[PDB]
This record gives sequence, structure tokens and C-alpha cells, in this order.
Amino acid sequence: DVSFRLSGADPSSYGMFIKDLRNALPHTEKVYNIPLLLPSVSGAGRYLLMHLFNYDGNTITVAVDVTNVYIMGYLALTTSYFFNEPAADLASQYVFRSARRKITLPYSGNYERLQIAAGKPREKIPIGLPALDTAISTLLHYDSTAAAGALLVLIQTTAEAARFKYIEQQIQERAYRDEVPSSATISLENSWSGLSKQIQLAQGNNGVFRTPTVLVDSKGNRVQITNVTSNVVTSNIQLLLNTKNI
Ligand SMILES: *[C@@H]1O[C@H](CO)[C@@H](O)[C@H](O)[C@H]1NC(C)=O
Ligand SMILES: O=c1cc[nH]c(=O)[nH]1
Repeated sequence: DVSFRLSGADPSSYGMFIKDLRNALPHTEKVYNIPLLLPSVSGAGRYLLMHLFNYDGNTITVAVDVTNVYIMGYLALTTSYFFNEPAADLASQYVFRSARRKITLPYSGNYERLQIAAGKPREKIPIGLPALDTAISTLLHYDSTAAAGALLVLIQTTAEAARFKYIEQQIQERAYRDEVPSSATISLENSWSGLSKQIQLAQGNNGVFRTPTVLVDSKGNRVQITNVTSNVVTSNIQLLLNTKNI
């Protein structure tokens, strides 16, 4: 299991938590020196528990599908919660079995469905380590409308940062001031599937992307990713969703 304590957290202990997280995710092979997530993992081994502790030391435990880095569900004290989706329901029969009651949330775990429940797109939702602390607190006591917004902040402060250095870095400067995510930070949230695909198709294409990926850069300028020699591939991206899943 991997852990992260928001009490006395610095951009350092956050980096370390994000490091742990990446290494919790199995892979036999690297593609252009980037871990290749497995096609599938049979049973409870499919899921990763994250123990998170808000500032006042209350905790929740977030289960993550390791083939794709998706949040499936989490546990608050003695109540488990899983999204409204078949993988989550699947995920539910391996983890938090000891929860007194299990609650299916009223949405599947994708940004579109999450953003509607919350009533705002994630471009207007501050994120950072405080907004993570909040999240943890919000989900401690059920409120589906609130828990939407708080899951958009948990997904991003965890899954996305682990996936991408840049975003991890965007979270470390938001160590003490939340802030809405940069336009690029979103681009990369939305392009993960694409990049995981193209980086893998470049294996027998001489490092060229069968289909270029359109991004936004740090500056707010739209740009195209045609090849593995782009900084995004060499520097940024830390994990690849197996094409056996796209
Ligand atoms: C590769 O990408 C770099 C940086 O984006 C660019 O300068 C170059 O024209 C591209 N080369 C190939 C072979 O795709
Ligand atoms: O939509 C997404 C993308 C990544 N991780 C999630 O939990 N949901």
C-alpha cells in the first residue's frame, strides 16, 4: 500500500508519495523508457490502496485499478463507496469487504459524469494540497454532489500527477495555494489515452506517431506531438495505458 499525510506535507513528501505510487504500478516492459502498464491483472492484485490522511489525521483509503490508474472506489471509516461502473462494481468484491455498508455513487468515474454531478467543469475547480485536504474531509461524510467535486480533485492530485511529471510539478507549486489547473494540465489529462497509444505504435514506426497528438503547452499555446523526441515523451509522461485497453 502507498500513503500520504497532508499534515506537515511539503512539495518533497508529495514528490515521494507520487514516486511510491508510480512504483506500486506493475509493468514488465518499458516503451521508449516509459513503464508499460499491464493488459490485465487477475483478482485483488488488480487494485492498489492509497491511505490518505487529511491535515487533522483522518483517513480514507482509495482503491486504484493498476492497469489504468483509475479510481474505482474508496473507504471512509466503515463505509465503502464505489463509482457507478462495472469495473468499480467488479472492484467492489475484492476490496473493503469488511465495510459495514457499501454505497454505489450516483455516477461513473469519468470527468464528464463527475463534472456534471459537481455542477462545473474542472477548469473552475481549484486544486492543490489544500484542495486535496478538503477533498479527503468532504468524502469523509457522504454528500454525492460534494463528493463529485472532491473526487475531481483527488483524481487529479493523485492519478494525473503520477501519470505526468508536469502535473506533479503543477501540484507541488500548489502546495499551499490551490489554483485551477493550467490549460495544458487539462490537455494532458485528456490526451493520456492518445499518447499511450501513439507512443506504443511508434515501436514499429521509427518513433513516429501514426496520428499526431494535439496538446496545449505551458504558455497556453496549442502544439502538435508528432514523435518520441518531444519533451512530453522524453521528460513528462511517466506511465502508459496499455493499448490492450484502448
Ligand atoms: C520531431 O519533433 C521535434 C520537436 O517537436 C521537431 O523539431 C521535429 O521536426 C520532429 N521530427 C520528426 C522526425 O518527426
Ligand atoms: O476519467 C478518469 C481518468 C483517470 N482516472 C480516473 O479516475 N478517471
